[PDB]
Amino acid sequence: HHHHHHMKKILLVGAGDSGKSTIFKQMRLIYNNGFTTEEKTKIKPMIYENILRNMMVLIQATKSLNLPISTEENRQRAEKIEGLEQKILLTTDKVWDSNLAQDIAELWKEPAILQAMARRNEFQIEDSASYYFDNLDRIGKDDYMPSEEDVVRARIKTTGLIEQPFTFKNLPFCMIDVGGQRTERKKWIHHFQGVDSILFVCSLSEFDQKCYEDDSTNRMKESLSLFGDYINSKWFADTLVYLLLNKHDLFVSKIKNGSRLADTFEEYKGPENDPDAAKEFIKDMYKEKDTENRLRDVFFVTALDKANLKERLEQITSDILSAENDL
Ligand code: NA
Ligand code: NA
Repeated sequence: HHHHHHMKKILLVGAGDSGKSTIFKQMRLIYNNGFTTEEKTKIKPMIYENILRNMMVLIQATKSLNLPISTEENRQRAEKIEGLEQKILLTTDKVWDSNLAQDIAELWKEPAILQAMARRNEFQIEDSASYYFDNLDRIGKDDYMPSEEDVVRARIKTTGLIEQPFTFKNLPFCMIDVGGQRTERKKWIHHFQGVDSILFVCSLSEFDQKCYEDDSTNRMKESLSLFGDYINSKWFADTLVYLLLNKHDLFVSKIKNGSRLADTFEEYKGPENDPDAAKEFIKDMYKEKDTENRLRDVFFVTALDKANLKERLEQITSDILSAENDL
């Protein structure tokens, strides 16, 4: 008769800018489940709105920093972009055209904008902002269709259930990213919602960022607090929990470029411009929150590096399998 064989489901858990959605999208690519023409068509205006919002944030940042724009032409261009961004949630019109793409590319050369961008950790700017700005020659074309990498880098909030099944060492698995309202059980693979493992994803690179524009709370301090609450309160039943410290390579660049961990965490006494000492301190802070040692393991990862993510996920799935027969 109709029947199933147990699939080991791995649930992605994390904040909205943890990069957990990057992990899921990379898994889609690893398992030949890439983005269709319809998907790319639908995501295209969202990429436009991402780019417009990032430039708006930079314009506002020059005002906060008291940095005058170099020319009246770029000042009027900035005012135009401000007006269009402020209209985005209040219209159904297509705001993006070739004129706007050219205006944003010109503003990306403005010294006041670039000074704000050098201080981007202080502002609410997407990680992918410079990527999109630097590729505006391609993205601003009338014939533009988002690339694979464009989609991976676009932070789109999950509002339903998505699953990526796969086979590893001849056994079935799937990775889950789920949000929004309750998704009916019939939509799940095997119409089954049980979770064998949790990947708790935290950003390593957020140590020098604020939670919101109008709040002083540090993102990493908040994530440590939330992780502490989660790992000590959940009944995990039979579920294995892994901590993934993501955006590792971005963290490394921040440390190498002079953003000091000690400016956020005064207890960090390690060397300056030393990413390995700094990331070990962060890993230790997370493990300290895990009072009863409920974590199975802790991994550093850069989800945007598909080869690195593959390697770390293979380590995780191998370890899940090794624990299956634990007595
Ligand atoms: Na069977
Ligand atoms: Na069934």
